[PDB]
Amino acid sequence: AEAWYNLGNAYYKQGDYDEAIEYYQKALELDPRSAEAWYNLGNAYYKQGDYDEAIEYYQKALELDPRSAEAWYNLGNAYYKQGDYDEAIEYYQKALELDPRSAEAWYNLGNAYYKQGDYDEAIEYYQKALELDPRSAEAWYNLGNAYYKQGDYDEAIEYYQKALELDPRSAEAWYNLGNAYYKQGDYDEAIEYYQKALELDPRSAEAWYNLGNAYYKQGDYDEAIEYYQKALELDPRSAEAWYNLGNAYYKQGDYDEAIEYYQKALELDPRS
Ligand SMILES: [Cu+2]
Ligand SMILES: [Cu+2]
Repeated sequence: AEAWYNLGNAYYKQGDYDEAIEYYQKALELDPRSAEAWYNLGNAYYKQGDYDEAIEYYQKALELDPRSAEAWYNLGNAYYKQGDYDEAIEYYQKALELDPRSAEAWYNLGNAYYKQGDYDEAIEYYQKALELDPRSAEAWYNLGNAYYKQGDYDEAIEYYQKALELDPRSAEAWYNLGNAYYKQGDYDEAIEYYQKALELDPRSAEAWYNLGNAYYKQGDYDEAIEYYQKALELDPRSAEAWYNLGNAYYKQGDYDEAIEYYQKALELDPRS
């Protein structure tokens, strides 16, 4: 049993999930009262993207040991990846009852609430996560996103700044700080933060798009036009870019070009 099991673990650790499953089953054929085998079968299925099966195997493991914090956590994670945020929350709580010192369960409970649109629950659980790990870039980042989503652009900015203080090479943190400034009506800052994002990933269409929109909003239609073109040469299928380019030409008084760019947008969305 033990040797079929460590053979399974060997295949698992080198990423061969199908072989790992073969040997974990052999282990269970000899010792089916073993919660670790059931659990690791779960993990194997989880890693293949088979979340229905991971759940079956994790629940089995939990019958044979309902005191494993890690198995409740992984069951929550399986539900979360299926899109069942309610069951996720139930199992994450269960994990937290057995180990409330775990930043990762708090964080993931935050995320489950975020995905339901319960932004202030998200915030409470992310704040808890951060009591227990003040050096988690991603958790300041997601705390920022929660404040952003409920319209607290000031708190969002405070938290995105914390995230950048821990990982300055993160294009998305820069980009989202841009968006926060954008939404406050501060287009000068939006532009500085979007340009930084673009230095770090120059093939993001949406960032060229939003950079175009920031210039558009200041009234610099020439500069807006250069950045909408940059966006279109990465995604020529986006009707919103064609449209916004139409508008920039319209605002300049170039009604010929507006006509052309609006006709393109409408070939790509005739119902809009
Ligand atoms: Cu099954
Ligand atoms: Cu609460």
